[PDB]
Amino acid sequence: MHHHHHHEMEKEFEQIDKSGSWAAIYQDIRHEASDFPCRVAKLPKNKNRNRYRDVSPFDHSRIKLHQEDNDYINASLIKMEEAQRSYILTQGPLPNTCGHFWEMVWEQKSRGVVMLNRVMEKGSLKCAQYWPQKEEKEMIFEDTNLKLTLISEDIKSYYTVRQLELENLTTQETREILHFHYTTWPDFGVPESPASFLNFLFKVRESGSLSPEHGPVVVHCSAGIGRSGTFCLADTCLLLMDKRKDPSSVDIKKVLLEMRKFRMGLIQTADQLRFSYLAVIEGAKF
Ligand SMILES: NC(=O)[C@H](Cc1ccc(C(F)(F)P(=O)(O)O)cc1)NC(=O)[C@H](Cc1ccccc1)NC(=O)Cc1ccc(C(F)(F)P(=O)(O)O)cc1
Ligand SMILES: CCCCCCCCO[C@@H]1O[C@H](CO)[C@@H](O)[C@H](O)[C@H]1O
Repeated sequence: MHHHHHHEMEKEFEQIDKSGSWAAIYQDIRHEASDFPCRVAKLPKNKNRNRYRDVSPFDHSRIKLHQEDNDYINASLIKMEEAQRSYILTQGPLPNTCGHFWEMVWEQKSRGVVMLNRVMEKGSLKCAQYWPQKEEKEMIFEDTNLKLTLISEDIKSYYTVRQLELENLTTQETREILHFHYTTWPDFGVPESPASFLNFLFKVRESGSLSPEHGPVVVHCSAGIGRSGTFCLADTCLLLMDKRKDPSSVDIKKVLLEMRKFRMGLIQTADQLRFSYLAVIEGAKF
């Protein structure tokens, strides 16, 4: 990546931005997004496992819990072949799906969990607090046989990082889970700034939670599509820029449409699409 690559990327962003063209681009993405069946998500027995009736994982890419009773969880596997990275996008856990959430984390061998929403948004519970606090550092999950302990918690201006210890009560095997909570990303909004977003992303990256040596990172917001989608699109585009011989050949719309083959509605506003682009060209500098 030489200076001309940067120049063209920054110029392109500037042309789109000054002409206010993000709305048209975002509309084409929404209009062209693929649709697949979500039959399992729609079964009556799974009604209490979905936070929103309009947000469901497609059957072909949903994550299946390894349990036999009911393997359904509103979570999707996003597999980006070229970028060589897999992400699990899921909704903010409901009070009755916190066990399933950690069951999934355990089964997929994830090392990190990325949270981009807040527990209460617009006055209601958008995500159950599925992790422990200082007063009660240990949680035991109902019918999933897992125990979770808060090892450390570092609260910063725009995000918080926690080291958690996840144990399978049956086997006594324990694993370290790193929790990355971006705490200032409003629903249907954008991060505090490209810089704080990038510092966050790089912290996740530096931890090793996104490496193929570990299972897919679990990413979630409230519905698991707008913010989670923006987060993943930026990471994937930067990966493609670092891999391709010509980093300026990355087609943001095509990449997002590809990601949308795995989960509906990734990136919920034209401003989030704009932010992803901005995050990518600013991050390309590093
Ligand atoms: N669209 C939205 O904003 C969110 C999803 C979302 C929330 C947050 C985000 C996000 F971008 F912020 P994130 O970054 O967290 O992905 C994306 C999507 N969806 C909703 O608000 C919808 C009603 C609705 C349906 C269609 C259109 C508008 C409203 N509400 C529900 O689905 C909740 C809901 C209400 C009622 C019922 C029911 F009548 F069937 P029941 O008989 O079981 O009482 C089931 C589910
Ligand atoms: C998500 C990151 C996407 C980066 C896309 C970079 C696309 C660069 O594309 C180039 O931009 C130049 C400046 O306008 C144009 O003059 C060139 O014709 C165009 O090919």
